[PDB]
Formats: sequence, structure tokens, C-alpha cells
Amino acid sequence: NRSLIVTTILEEPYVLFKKSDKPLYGNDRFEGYCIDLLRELSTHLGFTYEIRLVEDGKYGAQDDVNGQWNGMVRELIDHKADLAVAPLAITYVREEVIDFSKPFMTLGISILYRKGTPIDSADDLAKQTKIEYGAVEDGATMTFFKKSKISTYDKMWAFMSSRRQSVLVKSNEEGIQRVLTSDYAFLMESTTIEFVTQRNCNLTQIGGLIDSKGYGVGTPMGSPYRDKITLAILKLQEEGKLHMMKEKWWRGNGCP
Amino acid sequence: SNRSLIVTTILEEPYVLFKKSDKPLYGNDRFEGYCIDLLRELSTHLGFTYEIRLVEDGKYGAQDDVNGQWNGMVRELIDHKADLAVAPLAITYVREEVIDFSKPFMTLGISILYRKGTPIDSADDLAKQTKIEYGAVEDGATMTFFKKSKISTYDKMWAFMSSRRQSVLVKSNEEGIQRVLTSDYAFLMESTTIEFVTQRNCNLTQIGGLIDSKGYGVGTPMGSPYRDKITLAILKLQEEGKLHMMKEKWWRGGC
Ligand SMILES: N[C@@H](CCC(=O)O)C(=O)O
Ligand SMILES: N[C@@H](CCC(=O)O)C(=O)O
Ligand SMILES: [Cl-]
Ligand code: NA
Ligand code: NA
Ligand code: NA
Repeated sequence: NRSLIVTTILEEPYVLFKKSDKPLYGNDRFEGYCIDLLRELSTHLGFTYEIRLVEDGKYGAQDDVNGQWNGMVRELIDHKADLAVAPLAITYVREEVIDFSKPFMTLGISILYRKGTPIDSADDLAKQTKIEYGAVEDGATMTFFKKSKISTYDKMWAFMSSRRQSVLVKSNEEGIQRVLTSDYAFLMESTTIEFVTQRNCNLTQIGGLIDSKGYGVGTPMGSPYRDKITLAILKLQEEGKLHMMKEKWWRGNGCP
Repeated sequence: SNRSLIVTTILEEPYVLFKKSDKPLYGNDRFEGYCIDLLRELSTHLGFTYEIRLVEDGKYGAQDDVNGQWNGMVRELIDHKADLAVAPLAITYVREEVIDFSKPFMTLGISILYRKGTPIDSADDLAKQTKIEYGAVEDGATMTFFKKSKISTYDKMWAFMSSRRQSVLVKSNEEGIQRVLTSDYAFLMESTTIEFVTQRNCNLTQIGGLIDSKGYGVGTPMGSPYRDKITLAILKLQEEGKLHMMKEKWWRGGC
């Protein structure tokens, strides 16, 4: 049968290009948690697939003026991909336009910053401007702040929006580099913060989780794959396989 | 006017309780708790009226392996005896095969409730001994997790629970807590419930971490159009901070 087209995005340790000396081709180019997940889904559901990086490099947000979506969300809306297998947050505005499986991982927005400071919460950032802060442009964290009616988060959005050319970044990688090279705190998903702080011993999570959400496999609205992938995810979780996959991709040396 | 939806639920503090009062209470007015607040929010967002009915057999729901029949709130949905189940109802593979669920409104896992002051640190420590008995709610998701598990520790625990089931499987979380307090017994319990119980009884503790991960969702019959509408409403409530506020309201109180 026809191979499914799977849109994804580079994001360690979910999706990475494998390191090698020989050139790699096709699906063999990729590894990571989400790649292992895709392989398990493919064997459980009995499909073959072709992995394609989303061409615009975005997760997906709606443009407030013209109403168009971008990123992996737009690929699904336009039926250019059958699945999005990535650390793609299940959100209200996305669920209105695409379908998602039930979550394979649960997480929330938090703060990545340097250690040793009196900053302990989002409120501490919101009430000042000397320490800049931001988020990935056109992702779920940005959209959370843009939409929020909560005073602290609305204030933070006004700051980020004013300073967006400097403080909104194109990837988590760029946000980490800003934390490491300037006085800057990055609003980042907690699963990713866990990965980063175990490898950057001068960095830490500040405060707890600001919200709660899951990552799910995206499908076009109405796809028959959505409910089948939910069932496969529930089976992999119950059997302990998702936990093993998390340990594989997050485990490492650590910090004193 | 549209037919009111029949909502099946189960008594379980602080999700669903009878209100305390001296005058008698009637109809929906009898009930309070996190899930009742959730139901009220869903009804205003989606535009329905409802009648709350406690599940007749007092069970969450499991399948009988001899005759294939389900029980509990799961069976009420399969048979279209309820439109919705709004309860701490775990989303599980075996249930998702037969009913539909919204996306989760809370995330949790199985853990262990026991008395303080013990070297027992995990399910592995329990499984390797038989002096301390252990069990779970009969015909709920925790029992079914053990019954289905191929993981050696958990399959050893199921063998023990099954052997001793008339004594160690209980009808409700409340009966499990009473067994922990009145005998040498550890209860396999969902973590959000452990959090509630241990903040109010300072002689009790959680043992170990979470053995698994799952969510609670609103149940619907398979194919219901309410499932995806309720998912959207839950996502909106989460993002606005209302689910967090509801958790704080119903779990607030310390040791
Ligand atoms: N995982 C996010 C991108 C990263 C973020 O927004 O923090 C998304 O699905 O949009
Ligand atoms: N919440 C459970 C019942 C309690 C338990 O199994 O621990 C269920 O949905 O079956
Ligand atoms: Cl769903
Ligand atoms: Na990328
Ligand atoms: Na949807
Ligand atoms: Na289902």
C-alpha cells in the first residue's frame, strides 16, 4: 500500500539527523524519540512511511491578519502530509483545524535560565526588563502568551511582542544559545528543559509548570489514523515502551 | 427544549461527593466536587442540560474474561444508558476499544498508599514478599493494569491479588484506605487520590513513584459527537487556567 507522508521538524532529542561519515538517504537519515515512536506505530498499524522535514521550519500558528496557518499544522490542513510525528503540542486552536492522537507525553511551559539568581517565577520576570525573555516564534508557547488573559502572562506578551525581533527565536536551539550568551530567560517546554539542564550544568528550570499540555501525533481533520494511533500509543504506554524510549533519549551523564 | 443528557458518575472524594446539609437535597443539587464543577463548565460551554445518575452497579468498569461482558460506567456507555461519564475515569487501551474518551483533564499514575515508617520503597519490594498484603479496587483500571501486565513484578503481584482477591480487592478507594489503616496492607491507588488522602491523614504516605502514566477523560459511547466537542472545551478550560483553579479548590487544605 501507499507510504504515509510524515512531516516532522528537527528538535533534539525528538528528531535529529544521525551522525555518520557515509551520506545517509531517506528515512535512514533520522533518529530520536519521535523516530522510534514512528517506527513502533508503523509496525503496530502496518504502514510504511516517508519522513519529510517541514519546509518552513515551523510548528504552526495562525496569522492574525490573513488567517493562514503555517508549519506542520498547515501541511496537515492542506493534506500534504498524512501524519505529523514531532513534539507537537495539542492545543485548542490547533484541535479546531487538525486532529490529534491522545498524548504520548505530558509537559508544560516553564523557564530556562542560569543558576544562582533570585529569579524564581514568571512573575519575577514580568515585573522587570533588565533580564530579557522570549520563546520560539510561531509555536505553542508563544501562542499561549499571545492569547492569555492572565495579568502576568499578558504583561510578558506585551514585552515579547515589543521586543520580538530580538527575543523571539526560530528554534529551541537558538533560545538556549541566547540563555548561554546573554542575560536572557527562555520560555520552553518542560520536557525539553529536562534534556537541556542535564547537559548544561550552569542552567536550570525556574519555577514550576505554567500550564499543562500533551504532545500528540497530528493528522488531517477526520483522518481514520487518529483513533488507531491513539490506541497504539495507549498500548505502548501501558507496556512500558514509552517510558523506555524516554529513558533512552533523555539518559546521560548529568550534573554534580 | 433539548433532552437532558444522562451523566453517569461514581462517589469518589474530591471528584464527586454528596453535599453535607441538614435539609434534604434533590436532583443535581445533591452533588459537589471537582467533576461536578467540570460538568457545570461543560454544560455552559456546549449548551446542554443534564441529569446526574450514580452508576447503578457502583463500578468503574472491566470486562469479564469468561462471558466478554463489561460492567460499571463503561457498560452504561456501551449500552447507551448514559450520554456521558464525568468521573475520575481512566483512559485505557481496553476501554478505548469499546467507548470513546475526551482528551485528558488530569494526568496521573498508579502508586502505593501505605503507613509511614517502613523500609518498603517500591512495588518490587512488595512483590517479593507476602507478609504485607496488597490490593486495588475491583473492576477498575488499576486492577486491570495488573491483570494484563507482562512485566514480571506486576504479573507476580497480580498472581497474589487474584489468589487473595476476596480479601485484597475492595469495592472503592475508601475501603482500600480503611484496609491500610486497620491491617498490614498496602493499596495500589491512583496518585491524585493518594495526594488527597495523605494530606489529610498524616499517618499515611505514598511509597515509590508512579508505576504508569494515564489520564482521566470524559467517557462517551463509541461514535458520540460529544467526544470531540468536550475535548475542545477541556483544552480551553486548561489554557484559561480553570482546571488548575478547580484542582486547587478541591485539593486545598497539610501535614
Ligand atoms: N512544541 C511547540 C514548539 C516549542 C514551543 O512552543 O515551546 C509546538 O508544538 O508549537
Ligand atoms: N479511576 C479508576 C478506579 C480506581 C483505580 O482503579 O485505582 C478507573 O477509572 O477504573
Ligand atoms: Cl481523542
Ligand atoms: Na528545527
Ligand atoms: Na480536531
Ligand atoms: Na474509543
